[PDB]
Amino acid sequence: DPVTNICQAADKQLFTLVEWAKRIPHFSELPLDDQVILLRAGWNELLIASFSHRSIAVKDGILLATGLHVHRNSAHSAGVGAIFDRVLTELVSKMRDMQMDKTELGCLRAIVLFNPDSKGLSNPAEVEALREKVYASLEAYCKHKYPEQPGRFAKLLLRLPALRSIGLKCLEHLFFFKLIGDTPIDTFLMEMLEAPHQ
Amino acid sequence: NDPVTNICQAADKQLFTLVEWAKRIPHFSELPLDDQVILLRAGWNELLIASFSHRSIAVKDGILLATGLHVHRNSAHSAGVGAIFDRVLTELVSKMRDMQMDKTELGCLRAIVLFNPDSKGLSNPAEVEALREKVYASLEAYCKHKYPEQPGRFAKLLLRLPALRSIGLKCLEHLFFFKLIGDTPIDTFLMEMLEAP
Amino acid sequence: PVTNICQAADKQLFTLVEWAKRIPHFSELPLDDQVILLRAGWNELLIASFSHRSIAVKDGILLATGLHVHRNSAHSAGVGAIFDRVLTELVSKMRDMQMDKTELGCLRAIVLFNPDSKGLSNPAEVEALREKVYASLEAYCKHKYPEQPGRFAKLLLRLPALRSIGLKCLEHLFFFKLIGDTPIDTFLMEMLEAPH
Amino acid sequence: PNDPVTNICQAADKQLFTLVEWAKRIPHFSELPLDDQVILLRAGWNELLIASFSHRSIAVKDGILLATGLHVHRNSAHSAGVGAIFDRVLTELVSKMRDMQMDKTELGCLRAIVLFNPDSKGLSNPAEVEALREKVYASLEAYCKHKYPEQPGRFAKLLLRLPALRSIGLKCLEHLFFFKLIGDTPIDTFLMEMLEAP
Ligand SMILES: Cc1cc2c(cc1-n1nnc3cc(C(=O)O)ccc31)C(C)(C)CCC2(C)C
Ligand SMILES: Cc1cc2c(cc1-n1nnc3cc(C(=O)O)ccc31)C(C)(C)CCC2(C)C
Ligand SMILES: Cc1cc2c(cc1-n1nnc3cc(C(=O)O)ccc31)C(C)(C)CCC2(C)C
Ligand SMILES: Cc1cc2c(cc1-n1nnc3cc(C(=O)O)ccc31)C(C)(C)CCC2(C)C
Ligand SMILES: Cc1cc2c(cc1-n1nnc3cc(C(=O)O)ccc31)C(C)(C)CCC2(C)C
Ligand SMILES: Cc1cc2c(cc1-n1nnc3cc(C(=O)O)ccc31)C(C)(C)CCC2(C)C
Ligand SMILES: [Br-]
Ligand SMILES: [Br-]
Ligand SMILES: [Br-]
Ligand SMILES: [Br-]
Ligand SMILES: [Br-]
Ligand SMILES: [Br-]
Ligand SMILES: [Br-]
Ligand SMILES: [Br-]
Ligand SMILES: [Br-]
Ligand SMILES: [Br-]
Ligand SMILES: [Br-]
Repeated sequence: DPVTNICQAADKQLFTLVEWAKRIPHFSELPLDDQVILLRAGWNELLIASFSHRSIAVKDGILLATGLHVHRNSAHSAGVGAIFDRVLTELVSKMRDMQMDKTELGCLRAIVLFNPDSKGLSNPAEVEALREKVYASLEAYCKHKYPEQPGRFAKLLLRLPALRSIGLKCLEHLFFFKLIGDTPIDTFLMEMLEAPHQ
Repeated sequence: NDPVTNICQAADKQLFTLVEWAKRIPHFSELPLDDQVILLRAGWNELLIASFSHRSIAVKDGILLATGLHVHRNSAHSAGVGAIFDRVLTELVSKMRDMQMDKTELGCLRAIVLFNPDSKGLSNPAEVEALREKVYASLEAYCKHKYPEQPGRFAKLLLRLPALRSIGLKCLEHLFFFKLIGDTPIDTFLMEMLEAP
Repeated sequence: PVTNICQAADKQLFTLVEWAKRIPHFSELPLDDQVILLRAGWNELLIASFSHRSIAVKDGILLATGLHVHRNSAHSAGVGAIFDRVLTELVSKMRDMQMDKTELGCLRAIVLFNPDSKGLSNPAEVEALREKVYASLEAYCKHKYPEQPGRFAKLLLRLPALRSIGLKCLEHLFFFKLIGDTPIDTFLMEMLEAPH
Repeated sequence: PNDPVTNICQAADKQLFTLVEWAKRIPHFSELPLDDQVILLRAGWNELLIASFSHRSIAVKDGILLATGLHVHRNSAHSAGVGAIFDRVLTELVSKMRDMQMDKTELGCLRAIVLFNPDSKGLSNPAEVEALREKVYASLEAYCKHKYPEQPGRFAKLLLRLPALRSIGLKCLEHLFFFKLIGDTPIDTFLMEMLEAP
């Protein structure tokens, strides 16, 4: 059953995301409730950023961690072609064109994680300071590794608004729900209907 | 501990419980199997909402799940879904309680919802529509017989369906179930892992 | 034609209020409650109105201004999904059962008398007026269409469709987009070519 | 007068025109193809206006200062059913602007960056728009380093308000922010006078 295969894969991603967050310096020093808030507030953009960057090698598609390629045809057939194109044009291709490396990706995800605008944070200023610490490092990295590109640091930060809106649209249009195709849903129900009864 | 899979398994039960209920509805299984699937997908959200709303008549300021779990208004607002929780209580639960909607009337309303001829992709909508017509014909007869002093009770039942429609949409829109049934197992899982090395 | 559109909306708002006032017992309600009901319902009320007006029309919607809007424009404007929901769930259903204007008026009166509206000082009063209305609608259906005992319910069971379609219309900016890109682009181009 | 909808349309007409005149005074903007100028304005007018009254509202407390001089307090917003976004505007934009003392030169640059959005759909030459954006934030960085050298991270802090502006912009359109704030009273007044009439 593809459904349980999907569900445990999500459990796996949640696991890997938390472990990644704990490896981020000073994150675990935050109040436990604040750590949960940041994860819940960011795990959508964080995952989108991840598979977008992973999909630089792929053409007209998205590369999942499970190795599964999702082409734009499936997306448009699933009724989410607009956002899929938004992901490809505003994130994937932009990452490809500027050759965003994994260090830069990690910093951007760290910045996203340290979102001081998240509601219910007991100490936003503490979170803000950690974000400041991160992009200070990112600028240093960009300056030394790409000195012929003085504007690279800003270009990285200016992908974040796109990630913000795309993240919202993805939830709005049930992006992940619909990228299973609802064949797994139909199959799931058909199995239920054909089961023994009374 | 595996929160997402636990959550999917819990949804698995409710869907199945709903499937068994649907097959016990007369003439439903006589429909094309594809159309049966279509109706369930189109209706499962409102069908479940109608169920726990009526089940929550005994409860105050809260919702009673089939799993026996009592959910309070505090938790809902704290989970960020307090607006819908209130509309569920005001537009469905309290209205059901006030008019003393019985189990037979609830079953018919859910049968009407199930037999939705507006569902997309139905091979024979007229067939589904005919089954709906047969259902609310019965419901009217029941209401006039058991509550003759209330001539307008039949319509009052039908006029809860628009509320159920909108509330159903908002519930999906604001991830109602995910935030209600799924918050605690996930938060527990995260907190355990965060306190670990 | 932006000002044409704005003035047309002003006209519709006017006609809707006047229609509401001619509805019995409506004006006897508290004034703040009358406002609440209008705001809560004016979307579904208008949708019901042009849907029924569009029965004569094929694959399209007939506006009060006489403007015909085809299915092509809607899908090109990116709102073809709802447009089809309007046509299939409302317009064609109204056509098939030959819903007359008396039945339409009652349904809109029921919508207007929505006791679920937020902030109502006396919901029970509003609910009572709704009860008065559909009691009358049943009597009308029984006498004019006695060979159709289920017609009354069939009318009421269009209201959930109207409810969802009303919501979808708002979130997808249905009215905004049915003017198209052109009136807005024209509007801005005029601004840009103006002196500086 | 009467006709509340037309009054409301006229007011929006005025604001957009003010925005068009501002855009034309931005260097190299008018040199773009006219169709591209329209696209950028449609794509950006919402965030551009939000950025404007947010910064204008630095002087006021628990409220928003409109160009017409009208003060809108938080409770009217909550009473109008748009209190959630109003708080997001005050917290994520207004107070942040006030705290860091964002000047009008920095505000103008940020709006110029927003205006020069290369992610806008249908642009005939996105690279041309992107180049103009690059020119702008290059200038903004120079300005920040010159005027606020004791604040090395000020440039990034400015850019990192743009994701907030992006999401707040979307929510504002989604919840009919302007309509419920600007249009509630003139419409309610009109209805009220009609209802008390014969
Ligand atoms: C797609 C997806 C979304 C989420 C989650 C997980 C996923 N999943 N599920 N399977 C995935 C697989 C990939 C992948 O292969 O790249 C990315 C995300 C995935 C968690 C469980 C972290 C909750 C947060 C949301 C709902 C955003
Ligand atoms: C709500 C939801 C459920 C699931 C999934 C995803 C979601 N989604 N989808 N968007 C979401 C957004 C959030 C959120 O940001 O809070 C939480 C869950 C979300 C995946 C894709 C992980 C499959 C597993 C199930 C079906 C449980
Ligand atoms: C029924 C149900 C559906 C879903 C979800 C959960 C449910 N579940 N799961 N357990 C439930 C228990 C009840 C109940 O006790 O009433 C209702 C719905 C329930 C999640 C949270 C997984 C999101 C995915 C969908 C929306 C399919
Ligand atoms: C489309 C439309 C919507 C609304 C309004 C008005 C309209 N308009 N505007 N022109 C219309 C024309 C028709 C029509 O021809 O049927 C219906 C509605 C119309 C008012 C002014 C009542 C405010 C309430 C909302 C925004 C729902
Ligand atoms: C927000 C809005 C504005 C306008 C119009 C419609 C709206 N919309 N669109 N959806 C709305 C929904 C509501 C509402 O339900 O409150 C109010 C106004 C709405 C029409 C179509 C009447 C043209 C006139 C202007 C452009 C002022
Ligand atoms: C700018 C603006 C836009 C709109 C509307 C209103 C405005 N207006 N109108 N006057 C405004 C005044 C300000 C302001 O003081 O900053 C901002 C936006 C304003 C309505 C209410 C007509 C909804 C339709 C759209 C969204 C086009
Ligand atoms: Br999109
Ligand atoms: Br950029
Ligand atoms: Br966007
Ligand atoms: Br709600
Ligand atoms: Br009612
Ligand atoms: Br739709
Ligand atoms: Br029906
Ligand atoms: Br301006
Ligand atoms: Br919000
Ligand atoms: Br400015
Ligand atoms: Br920040």
